[PDB]
Amino acid sequence: DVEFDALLGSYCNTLSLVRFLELGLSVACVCTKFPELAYMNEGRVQFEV
Amino acid sequence: DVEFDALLGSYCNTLSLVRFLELGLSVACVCTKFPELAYMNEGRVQFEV
Repeated sequence: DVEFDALLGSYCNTLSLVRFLELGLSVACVCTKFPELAYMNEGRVQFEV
Repeated sequence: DVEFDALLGSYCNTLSLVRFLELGLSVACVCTKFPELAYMNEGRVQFEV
């Protein structure tokens, strides 16, 4: 009498990653990198209306 | 006078035999053959997510 325990497979998933600009939400944001942002103190925007 | 009897027919039952690959059931399982499963003791599959 012979006996064996069989390991018959496994399946990983691809952890898919989205872009955030490959997405319809990103019309509402104007995302611009300001890479000195820590060194900023206070900023204003002008509006002549 | 003449007198007899007439066996006026006898008809058989045609048996249809299924094949199980020509079904919508086959989409649900993975038919794999493995001649040593009586020699198998336990079977394990581990998964990754």
